Amino acid sequence: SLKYIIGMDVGTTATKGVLYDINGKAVASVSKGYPLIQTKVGQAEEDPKLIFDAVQEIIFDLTQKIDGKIAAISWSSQMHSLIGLGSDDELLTNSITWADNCAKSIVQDAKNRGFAQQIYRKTGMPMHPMAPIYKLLWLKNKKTEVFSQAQKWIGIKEYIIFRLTGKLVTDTTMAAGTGILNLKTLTWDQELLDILKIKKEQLPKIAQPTKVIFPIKTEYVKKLGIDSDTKIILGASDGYLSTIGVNAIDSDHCALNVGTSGAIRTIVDQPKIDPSASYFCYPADKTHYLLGGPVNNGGIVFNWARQTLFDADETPQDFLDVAQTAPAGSRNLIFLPYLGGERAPIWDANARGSFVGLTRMHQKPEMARAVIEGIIFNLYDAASNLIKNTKKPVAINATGGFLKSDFVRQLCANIFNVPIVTMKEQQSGTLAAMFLARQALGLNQDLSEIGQFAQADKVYFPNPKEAATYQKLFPLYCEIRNALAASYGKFS
Amino acid sequence: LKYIIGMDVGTTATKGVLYDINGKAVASVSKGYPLIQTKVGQAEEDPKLIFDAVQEIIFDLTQKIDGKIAAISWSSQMHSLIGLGSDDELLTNSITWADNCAKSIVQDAKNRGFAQQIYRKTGMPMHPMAPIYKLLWLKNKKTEVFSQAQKWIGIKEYIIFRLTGKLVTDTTMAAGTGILNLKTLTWDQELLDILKIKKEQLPKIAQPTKVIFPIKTEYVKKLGIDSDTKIILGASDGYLSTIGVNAIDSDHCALNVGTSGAIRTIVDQPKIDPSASYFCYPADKTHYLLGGPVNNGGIVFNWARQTLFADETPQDFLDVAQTAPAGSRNLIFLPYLGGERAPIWDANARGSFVGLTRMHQKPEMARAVIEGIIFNLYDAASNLIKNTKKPVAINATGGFLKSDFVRQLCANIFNVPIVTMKEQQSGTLAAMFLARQALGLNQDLSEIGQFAQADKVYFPNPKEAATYQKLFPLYCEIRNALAASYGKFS
Ligand SMILES: Nc1ncnc2c1ncn2[C@@H]1O[C@H](COP(=O)(O)OP(=O)(O)OP(=O)(O)O)[C@@H](O)[C@H]1O
Ligand SMILES: Nc1ncnc2c1ncn2[C@@H]1O[C@H](COP(=O)(O)OP(=O)(O)O)[C@@H](O)[C@H]1O
Ligand SMILES: CC(=O)[C@@H](O)[C@H](O)COP(=O)(O)O
Ligand SMILES: CC(=O)[C@@H](O)[C@H](O)COP(=O)(O)O
Ligand SMILES: O=C(CO)[C@@H](O)[C@H](O)CO
Repeated sequence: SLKYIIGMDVGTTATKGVLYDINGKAVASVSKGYPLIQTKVGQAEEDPKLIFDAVQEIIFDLTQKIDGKIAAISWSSQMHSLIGLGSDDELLTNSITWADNCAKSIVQDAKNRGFAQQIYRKTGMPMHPMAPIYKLLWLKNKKTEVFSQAQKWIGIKEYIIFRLTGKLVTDTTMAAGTGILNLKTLTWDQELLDILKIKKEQLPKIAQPTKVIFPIKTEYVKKLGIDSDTKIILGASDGYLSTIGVNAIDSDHCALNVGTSGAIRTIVDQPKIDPSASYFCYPADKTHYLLGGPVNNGGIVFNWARQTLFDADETPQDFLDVAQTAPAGSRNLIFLPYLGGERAPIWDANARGSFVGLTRMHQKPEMARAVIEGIIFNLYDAASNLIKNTKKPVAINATGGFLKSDFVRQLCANIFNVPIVTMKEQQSGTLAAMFLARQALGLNQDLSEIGQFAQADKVYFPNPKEAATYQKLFPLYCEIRNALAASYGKFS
Repeated sequence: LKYIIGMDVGTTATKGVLYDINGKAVASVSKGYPLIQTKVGQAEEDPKLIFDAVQEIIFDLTQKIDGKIAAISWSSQMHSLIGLGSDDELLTNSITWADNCAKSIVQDAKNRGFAQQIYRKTGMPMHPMAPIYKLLWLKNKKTEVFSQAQKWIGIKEYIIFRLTGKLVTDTTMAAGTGILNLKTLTWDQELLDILKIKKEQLPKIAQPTKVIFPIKTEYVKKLGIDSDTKIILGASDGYLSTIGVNAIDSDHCALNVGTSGAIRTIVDQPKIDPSASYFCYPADKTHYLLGGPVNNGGIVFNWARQTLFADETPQDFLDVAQTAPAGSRNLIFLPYLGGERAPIWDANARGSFVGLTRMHQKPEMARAVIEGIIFNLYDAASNLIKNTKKPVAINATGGFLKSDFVRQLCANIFNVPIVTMKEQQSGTLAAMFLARQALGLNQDLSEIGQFAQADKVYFPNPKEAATYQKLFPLYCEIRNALAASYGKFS
């Protein structure tokens, strides 16, 4: 008779579930991982059966923790995944994740003929192999057999929900990650379907994130430890949910998350695409569009620098301590952070990192700090593509392990020159999934109400003096990036 | 029993070496003197201080033996500039090659096409180290002292003048003023007129082997020598370091890398570079020193040793770098930390690591520094020898070249044998040799080989040489990409 909501987050490498009480308070969480399938270089698949097994296990463990009813289970999910089902609804492929680069040549050719540009103009999908549309084109050319027998092309969230309810439905924000969803109609682009040789019937139907998918099959009602009145809430993408999950529900705010990798995002009231296709535009509904830049080179690069500049015994705190002994701007040392190639803002998979501007004045602290500043400059570079000459947002709602320290929080404030707002809850995705459930159940109505759950913790205002230093130094960062932009192909 | 003293009048210190009659060094002594840096770019020294050190050293060396000093010969720093007044007293300190006062004057001359003209005429690269540019600067902003200067000379000239009363320079030293005409081997009249300087205000020019006599009696006593002790005019450190490693003709190259570095070769006629990337300094009618002075040698190694790593010894650094593959997984290090002269001639240059990946760990970065220092020297050497036959070997010296590792690396990158020398002190050795020529004890320059012996030889490993041959174009691509970006870091 006490009611609860479970929010699920179906990520690459692991799913996390959070159990929330009817006041929105998290009362427990459980997560379980699965291996990535990387036989060959560029390969990045996972077994949908394993993921679904983790899902049942997580939900069961959560329900074991309480004596009450699960009113709803809502979903946040990785984007861009692709799975083929045959006519018997059986798996024809693994889940081909966003990180699989099998379509990389397909994209390059599309880019040369002006096709990738057209897909971007139609769907808001950047010219990158992560998209289902490019993977489908690759499959159709190089794996004719499976392409022939595929009757459904879906993502992992659709797969999971299908196993639970026998229904095949995707939400708008997830269709937004296929590269097939038309920005203006918010249904599949007919021209692109024709080129794909895919029929609308071979794709899930599109509904709103709050749609209740009912009923769950009795089998799984038992296995999951739930009621026959437990609802499935369709849910949404991790990108969208992570954004509203930090209360960045409109264009006055941006969401900056930086963990191993990073992302800058904002929600606008109409489709808006970039002439240089430097950021994605993923619809959420007719009056909300998610703009953003996924950025590879976040804390993963901080980690590389920590181990390389020092040694594998240097703590993150030790590194930060040393970096802080250099002046703001690192005496003009520039670090381009593109260690793993880069998506936003430069969209060059061959890019590599650089230190430029060294002199005998640059000692360890200058190099350490340049790394941190470069990481943030890169993010500000991506953010600046979004904003352009529009209203600067009045705050950046910030999360992620790279932004743990006050030093980095303040540095972001100083470089972005807007206040940085940290959040009480880092698990923004399950939180916002939980919120969609509350909407479906009639417990909340307007989106803005998520603010009561997604609460702000600390605010960091730009220090005017340092902000000026960084404002003068950013153009030099861009000069060095520009100078080297055409030089990366050489390294390989 | 007769001995010869070879003197090396360097920046910050002078070193004397006493050689016996068979060219064997039997003792040495050195004395330092402060650099005068009141402001940025300034690099002066007090010539009286230097001359004091010279006397002490010579006296100290004489106190080490029972015999005669047959001769005292000179190897000297280049590009120094001292002005004397009508009373012959110092109007200025020795303004060394490192002094930057004339940097603006050079930039302007370079824009007007005059700096190019100076290079065409004299073989002097477009750089403020040159007396000619320092004179132009003085003429326009130190007009007082410019007005009263009756003699413009260098430190070697000052010393010999104090000892002897005679103002004499040798060809190799004249070659470093930026006023000596390549074709005539005398002061360039057109340049003299622009400077508004009369041939009389400059030392006479003589052969490096010319005996200057007599020595003033006051110094014969002070120095501990004889009335027949000969002063040999001597020559520049650059020229003497080259013949002092037995690199006497175009079939050889001299590579020295200590704190800084230099690549040099001697050819039989004037040769200048369309891009002016190397100097051409006459020694005589049929011998011209081509070279690149390279700032970023062991000084950059030392920076990396401390910055990348603690208190790593040089050997630890070497050990770590050797755990990286040849080519450092294609990581490029442009080593221009202190700006650069040869080969890029950009005082605003800075260093870079370009091509970083998570594959690049401490070993790759350490190794890329060493490869980059060497690539930079190979870049400068390549300017020298283009459109010519490669030298048959590189004659190598310097603390940076101490380890077999770096020696072998030089072989692999240059793709020519590296011959290391028994004698690192090439300058005073060649200075001593000059004295032997003047004393009649040697005739042909080629006989310097009897004294400057090879110690070891390193032959290119064809496998690694191939690797580096493929990597050098990438090093140049990155250098080229960034060449125009340095002015922005001010
Ligand atoms: N004190 C610190 N300052 C800056 N960065 C740090 C610090 N400590 C750890 N990191 C970085 O934080 C990163 C991980 O961030 P995070 O904790 O948000 O995990 P994630 O894997 O990116 O996302 P999630 O665990 O929610 O799935 C690493 O890449 C690491 O180098
Ligand atoms: N084992 C080594 N390997 C490479 N470089 C070294 C090594 N040891 C010292 N160095 C470098 O040697 C240089 C000095 O060269 P050296 O010829 O001995 O002195 P100098 O140029 O002042 O006459 C320094 O700049 C230092 O970093
Ligand atoms: C080829 C390789 O190095 C990969 O790690 C790849 O480049 C991924 O980079 P992007 O996600 O930016 O295209
Ligand atoms: C020392 C510093 O100020 C640098 O600018 C350096 O002096 C460059 O001089 P070079 O012209 O010899 O490269
Ligand atoms: O484009 C995106 C979302 O911003 C991808 O990088 C994410 O990894 C999806 O899970």
